[PDB]
Amino acid sequence: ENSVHRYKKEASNLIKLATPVLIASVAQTGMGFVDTIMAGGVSAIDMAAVSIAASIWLPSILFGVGLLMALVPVVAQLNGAGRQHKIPFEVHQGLILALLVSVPIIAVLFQTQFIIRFMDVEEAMATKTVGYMHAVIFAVPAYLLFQALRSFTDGMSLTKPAMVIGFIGLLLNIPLNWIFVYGKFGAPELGGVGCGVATAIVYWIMLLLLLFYIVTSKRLAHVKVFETFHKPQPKELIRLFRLGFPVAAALFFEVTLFAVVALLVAPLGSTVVAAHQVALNFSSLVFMFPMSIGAAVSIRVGHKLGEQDTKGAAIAANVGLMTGLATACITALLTVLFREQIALLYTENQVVVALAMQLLLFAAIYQCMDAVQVVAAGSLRGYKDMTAIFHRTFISYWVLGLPTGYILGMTNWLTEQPLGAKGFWLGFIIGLSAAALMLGQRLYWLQKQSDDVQLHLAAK
Repeated sequence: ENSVHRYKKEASNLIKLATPVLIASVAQTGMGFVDTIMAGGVSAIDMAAVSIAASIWLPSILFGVGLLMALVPVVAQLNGAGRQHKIPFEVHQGLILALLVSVPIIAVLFQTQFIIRFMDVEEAMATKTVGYMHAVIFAVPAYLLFQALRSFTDGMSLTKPAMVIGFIGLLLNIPLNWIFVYGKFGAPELGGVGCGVATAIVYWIMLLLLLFYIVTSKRLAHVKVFETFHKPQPKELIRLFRLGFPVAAALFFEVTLFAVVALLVAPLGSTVVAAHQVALNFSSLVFMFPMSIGAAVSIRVGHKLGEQDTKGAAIAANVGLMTGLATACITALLTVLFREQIALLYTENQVVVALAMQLLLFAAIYQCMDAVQVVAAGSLRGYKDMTAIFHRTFISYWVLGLPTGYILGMTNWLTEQPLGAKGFWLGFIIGLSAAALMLGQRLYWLQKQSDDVQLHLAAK
């Protein structure tokens, strides 16, 4: 029984969802930069790439309130072999909320696009291009919900829909991007105009894999048909909301606070690209890894809490912890070596490269640290209202860290640093550090008793 059934199930359930996600994510980010920067980027005399870039900084704040949704349908708990039914209706509500969110974000979108921050050349271009092509990017969230119930949740948890709309995703982007971003043959449109349509069509498929792999269930069913409005259950959408708040806010509000410190301390030189290229680009992908484990557990631990009301805590949690480590430990190590060329991330000169290389290292440490903080936090706790209180613990990791790790690279700006830039980068590590440990202190909390239903009497 000790671990025999853990490493066993852990093994399965873990990598199970993992591979689908880890790969799937590769799609999102993948198809993302690929058809986007490459095409409408290294095509429109570079004034195309970064264009859509900052542009996307925005479709970033969005994905924010996007996990709002996400956690909502990690509620694939109302399937711990339990109330297998009613879940169809829960969703319908989550999705309705999907719209209720997209629009509040149409706001953000349409208006900032219609005003931007400054003015150079991207403006009209990547701006409204994405403007409406991103009214389209509101149709995604909707999908994102599908994803939530199926892809992500998947009845109980069958995330094949990863590689589905995934491989297909990036794939159909390109041909559809060729033509629209360029390829006339129908209507040739500026580069960033095709990234825009890159996604418009992205949801063509998105909607497809959605309706199809879901209402179709080439395996399960016990699906949807005839849905309705709601205010009370939407007060449960206010449970979805009083969850999506602690998720959307949390992780992505932090996205801003990430850009904050970052930029706040971007006034150091070319060391921008140093730390920027370094940390961001790479570690953004490295994190993609622990993120993958995160949800894997989060749902393995939600379905496991929902069925036998067993110690998924044991399984899902501590495996996640165990493994996430293993990998962020694997990639932390796999990074010390592969720094250099990796460093040669952006195809440029030395530039940081060496110092980039210095940063690369700070990263490994972030990799691993981040990992625990990730799986641990967002998942295990991601399985219920702890999303709320753990968020607290989350933003606590931010103030302590950044304001201090920042003031720690800034301790160079005080005590000292054999490079303060890289330095406070590490200061950030003191962030992920406190966080990871902060959530480890939100450990089961008393472990779990009939208090789990306290999470099902607060989640219903």
